[PDB]
Amino acid sequence: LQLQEQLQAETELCAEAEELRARLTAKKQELEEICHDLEARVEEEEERC
Amino acid sequence: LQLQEQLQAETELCAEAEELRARLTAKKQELEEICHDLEARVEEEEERC
Repeated sequence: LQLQEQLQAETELCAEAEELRARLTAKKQELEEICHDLEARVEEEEERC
Repeated sequence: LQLQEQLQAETELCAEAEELRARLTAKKQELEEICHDLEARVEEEEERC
């Protein structure tokens, strides 16, 4: 019962970490999309310049 | 005994997820630093305009 109770809290960490890790991928991709989108602005700004 | 081996695996499995999730912050920071640094480049480019 103690191992099951501790495993429940530990299992929730994996489910939470996995669900949170996937969320960080979107956040990283969102920030990565900003630099990628900003890269076009530099080229667009340089092209406009 | 199976729970002990499984509990240790969960702590190690969740550790990789937590480490991988925490590693995303460093990886996201790398891309986040690009967009942040690109802001100065986009701003310096717009400033040149």
